Amino acid sequence: LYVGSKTKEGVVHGVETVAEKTKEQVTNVGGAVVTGVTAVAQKTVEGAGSIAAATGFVKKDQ
Amino acid sequence: LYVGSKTKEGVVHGVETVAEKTKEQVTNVGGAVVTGVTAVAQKTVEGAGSIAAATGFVKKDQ
Amino acid sequence: LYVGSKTKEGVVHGVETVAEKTKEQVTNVGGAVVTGVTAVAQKTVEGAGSIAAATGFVKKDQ
Repeated sequence: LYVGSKTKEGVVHGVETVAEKTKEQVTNVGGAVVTGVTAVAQKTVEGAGSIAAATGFVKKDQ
Repeated sequence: LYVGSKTKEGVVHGVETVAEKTKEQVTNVGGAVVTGVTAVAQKTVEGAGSIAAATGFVKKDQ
Repeated sequence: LYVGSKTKEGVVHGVETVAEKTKEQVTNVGGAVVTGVTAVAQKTVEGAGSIAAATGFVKKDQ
């Protein structure tokens, strides 16, 4: 990187949400339920077998 | 990278959502349910067998 | 990269959503259900067997 300016490296911007989600009922046993706004702003992830920004994520392997 | 400016490297911008999702009922046992806004802003991911930005993700291998 | 400016490297922009999805009922056991807005902004992914931006993703191999 050098004199170059206005670097807009990963940005989550201008997220607006309006929700009238009335009368909800979430039920499970061993599962994953994700609701609502979610944002990540990673820039560099390294490593073999590395998991980044996992939502609604399930692992049951050996 | 050099003098070149206005670099717009990965950006999630202008996400607007309006939801009137009334009378919901989510049910499971070992599954994954994802609802709502989700955004990621990764730039560099390295590594063999690396998982990035996984939603509604299921693994049951050996 | 050099003096060249206004680099618009991967951007998710201007995402608008209006939803009146009333009277919903999601049910499963080991499956994946994804609902709602989802956006990713990766730029570089490297690695053999690497999974990027997986939604509604299922793995049951050996």
